[PDB]
Amino acid sequence: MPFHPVTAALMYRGIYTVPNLLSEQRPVDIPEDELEEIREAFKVFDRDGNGFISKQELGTAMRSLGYMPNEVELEVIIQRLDMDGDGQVDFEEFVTLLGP
Ligand SMILES: [Ca+2]
Ligand SMILES: [Ca+2]
Repeated sequence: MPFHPVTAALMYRGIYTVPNLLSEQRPVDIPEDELEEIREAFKVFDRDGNGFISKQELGTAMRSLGYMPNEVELEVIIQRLDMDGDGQVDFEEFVTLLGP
């Protein structure tokens, strides 16, 4: 058997090589090529690079898009992502809300 993950569970003998090309054929799913964009974005704004983004740091991210938040606003925006309550936002928390 090939080390290749997932090959074909069906197909007894009398069959070309097509499994389900009459239903969907080509699969629909954005390649991780888009995921790497998630990091480089908010991750670079992390001046400490500790892997977490604080309020003062996140305040530099929003302004970049064209939304400059005040010292009073960047506080309520960070609590929207920070569900665990660590003062900073973790990759995962932001990676899920970035997708379906
Ligand atoms: Ca930081
Ligand atoms: Ca958090």
